[PDB]
Amino acid sequence: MFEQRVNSDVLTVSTVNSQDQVTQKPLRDSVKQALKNYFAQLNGQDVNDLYELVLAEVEQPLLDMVMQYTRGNQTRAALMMGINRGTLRKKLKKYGMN
Amino acid sequence: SDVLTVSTVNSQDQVTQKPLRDSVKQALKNYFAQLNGQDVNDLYELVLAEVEQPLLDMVMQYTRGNQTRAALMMGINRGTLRKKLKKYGMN
DNA sequence: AAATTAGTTTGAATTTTGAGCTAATTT
DNA sequence: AAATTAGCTCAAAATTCAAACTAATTT
Repeated sequence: MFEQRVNSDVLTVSTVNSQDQVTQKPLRDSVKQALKNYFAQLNGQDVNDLYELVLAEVEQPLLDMVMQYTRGNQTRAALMMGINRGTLRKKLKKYGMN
Repeated sequence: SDVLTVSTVNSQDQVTQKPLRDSVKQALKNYFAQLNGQDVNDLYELVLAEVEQPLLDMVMQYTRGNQTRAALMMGINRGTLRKKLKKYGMN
């Protein structure tokens, strides 16, 4: 009665395919393509912050959406994110969203 | 100005970059839409695993398996990296 | 009026980090 | 032959955490 939804089809993105059909692909792939383009535009320059970079690039929308969803309620936001409320307030401060 | 972008196409077959954060945001909007007031519990680990896996995979590819250089690139400790590789069973 | 939340501290648990070591591997 | 890396420990630095508690908000 219940079809398996793979972890990878939970957070998905609308894409256009070789037959100009709209399909949902994993967010993984967005991250992969972004990273491939980032790597492609390096030309052997040295990197030391890739994790923080991606992490910021991903934490910011997450907080944005979860704050919109809870209508500013940090406790609920923290509770649905699965993190301590203080950690959440910290992150919110980090991205100037309080 | 945006180092992490993905490629989009519009109805006029023009290709254009867009920040990865727009993708993440879309995916979340879709997530919140798909569930109807069902409770979310571990959204951070969800997304973080969802973002950490292809990152590790791509940096390990870029450094041809060299964990020390991968770790240096990412700006984390080699131990942390080994741990993360263990976590997603890629080692 | 109750309840819930924000804003803050405090100390414990967990995680990340660096550094040191030898074995194995790459150069 | 040398240099680098992996696999591994130790403990200490940093971060996350829960538990308070009152003021302030919301219900």
